[PDB]
Amino acid sequence: LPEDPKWEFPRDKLTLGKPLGEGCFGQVVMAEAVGIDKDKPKEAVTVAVKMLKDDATEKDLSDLVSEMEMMKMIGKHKNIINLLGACTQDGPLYVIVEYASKGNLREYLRARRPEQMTFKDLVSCTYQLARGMEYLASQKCIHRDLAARNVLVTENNVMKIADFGLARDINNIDYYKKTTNGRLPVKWMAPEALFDRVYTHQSDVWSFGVLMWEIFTLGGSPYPGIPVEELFKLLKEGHRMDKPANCTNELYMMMRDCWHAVPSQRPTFKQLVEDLDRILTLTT
Ligand SMILES: C=CC(=O)Nc1ccc(-c2c(-c3ccc(OC)cc3)c3c(N)ncnc3n2C)cc1
Ligand SMILES: N[C@@H](CCC(=O)N[C@@H](CS)C(=O)NCC(=O)O)C(=O)O
Repeated sequence: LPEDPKWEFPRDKLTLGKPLGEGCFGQVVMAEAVGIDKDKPKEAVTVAVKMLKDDATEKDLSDLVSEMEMMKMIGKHKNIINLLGACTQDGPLYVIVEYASKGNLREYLRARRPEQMTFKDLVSCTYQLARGMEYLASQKCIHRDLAARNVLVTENNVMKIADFGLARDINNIDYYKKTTNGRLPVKWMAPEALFDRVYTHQSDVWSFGVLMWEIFTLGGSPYPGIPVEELFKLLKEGHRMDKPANCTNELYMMMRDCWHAVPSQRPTFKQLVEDLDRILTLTT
């Protein structure tokens, strides 16, 4: 692993704590980092640390390195989980990231189902994530794994995109290759990502529409009752999810535009941000 002093953090100033989540690419633990904020070199900050599991594979390590590099290239934004540092030399690979105390968005929403959530809160949540994707797209980055489970909520109820393990630069896609997009969850995936084996920002817009549906169902599971094996046939025939109850007609029409069959006819993240900003302002 090449040295990157800009992002390197000393191992002796990092103390691992309770585990936060345990998936399949790795594990995440809460930790205390002393001096991670360079202006406060003696203060210990609570952070999250992603590392490999004991049964990790070679691909797991390459995915973790790719995720680290992508978060280095992306840059800083209010609605993106902030990379804080990395332990990469002489020991296990640790990726140190900002700690979001309220967990992922799906559980956050499902827990606040009848501090209950209002319509304004859901619109504000959607606007924040639209902004986050607009910034990502401006950096020529495609997320490819947009979903409520991959959004984190901070103590101040700020929404952060996270889990960049599948994210790629817009030009770093093997177009029309049979293996391309094979590790994307099918119920959040744009049809062309599987029918044509391409991925653009308009594919992310589709996923964002699915994310919107998750948000206004307060954490519902997309395409309820429809197994993955039958979904894509129905999508080819024009099936789309019905309007959630807590949604306005205008927001559902926005979801359906995100789900246009023709990618170029879907809205861009900039248009989504403008429309959501108008809607959120009117709600005041
Ligand atoms: C199965 C695939 C998979 O990775 N799942 C998964 C997704 C998220 C989390 C996760 C994080 C988190 C997210 C991205 C990171 O990037 C290096 C680091 C930590 C986090 C956090 N920073 N603060 C509070 N809670 C958090 N959680 C729960 C754990 C497992
Ligand atoms: N691409 C090389 C290096 C990437 C890497 O870090 N691989 C891990 C597998 S867990 C390793 O220990 N490789 C042995 C080495 O560093 O030469 C490889 O996979 O062998």
